[PDB]
Amino acid sequence: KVFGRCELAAAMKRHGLDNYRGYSLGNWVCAAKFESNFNTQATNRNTDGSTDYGILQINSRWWCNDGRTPGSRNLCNIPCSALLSSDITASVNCAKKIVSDGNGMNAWVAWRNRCKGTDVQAWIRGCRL
Repeated sequence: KVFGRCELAAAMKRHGLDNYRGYSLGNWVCAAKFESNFNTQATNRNTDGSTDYGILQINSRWWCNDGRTPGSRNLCNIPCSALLSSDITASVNCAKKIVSDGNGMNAWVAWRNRCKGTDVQAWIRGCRL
């Protein structure tokens, strides 16, 4: 599923991401935009054999089990296929663990390179939240 901007914003707000760990809703929407272009089915194969899954492009080397990444971990206790669901619950809950792992949202490269420091507030512009 490909989310609309405000549609995703509302869903993330519903799942408690607004101001979670000090990051406003705008940061999360911006992150999703540049990580996956709002596509829940997005996947990116990395050079080390791991894969990034879903709306927030969460990596299989540490966060989920895809059964095809040798020597990896599964800290979110979920199959990576759950991160490809149209229901963003799994991605959100795992993301909350990731952002609490000591590096804030810097864990998301796309967010760091295109969202951090900008007026992220513009990402929920015109939304009914």
